[PDB]
Amino acid sequence: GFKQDIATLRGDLRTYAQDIFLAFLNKYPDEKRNFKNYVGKSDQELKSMAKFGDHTEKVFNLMMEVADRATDCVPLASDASTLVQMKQHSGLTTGNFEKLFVALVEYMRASGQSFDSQSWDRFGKNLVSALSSAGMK
Ligand code: FDE
Ligand SMILES: O=[N+]([O-])c1ccc(O)cc1
Repeated sequence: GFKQDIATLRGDLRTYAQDIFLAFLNKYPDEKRNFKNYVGKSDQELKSMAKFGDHTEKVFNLMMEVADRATDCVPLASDASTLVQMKQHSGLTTGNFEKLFVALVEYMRASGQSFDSQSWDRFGKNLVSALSSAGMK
């Protein structure tokens, strides 16, 4: 289930973080707008960019803690509050989270592994909704 999925992603987090984030950028190429230095690079080059590898693991480090503190795929309102505030997110929509979660779900569904894809769908939908209540456009 969802709890074992957090343990699975954490056991190889930098490769899952990178492969899921690349799935996202490849599904939603216009999403590179928010990351201008990622444009004009393949997946093998992005992996070679220090901040790509660092930022994508740190995103995933956070997402996995929020997942871990969730109950029944419902994040802590305190965790949506932290996210909306961030600093980087000054410019960021719930749309961009929904997109990342559509990418994450398809990646899970397409893998040979027993990921609880429906739970991740639920989680993203619920994180979006909590970000929308904590004051994200
Ligand atoms: C679209 C999108 C989505 C997202 C999501 C997310 C989640 C879930 C979580 C997160 C977190 C974060 N962010 Fe985040 N995000 C985004 C975006 C971004 C950007 C653009 C930035 C800046 C950096 C770079 O990469 O360049 C960030 C960013 C970020 C960070 C750090 C890095 C810096 O800036 O310094 C962190 C930790 N973000 N995030
Ligand atoms: O997954 N994410 O939201 C990310 C991943 C990498 C990055 O540089 C910024 C945001």
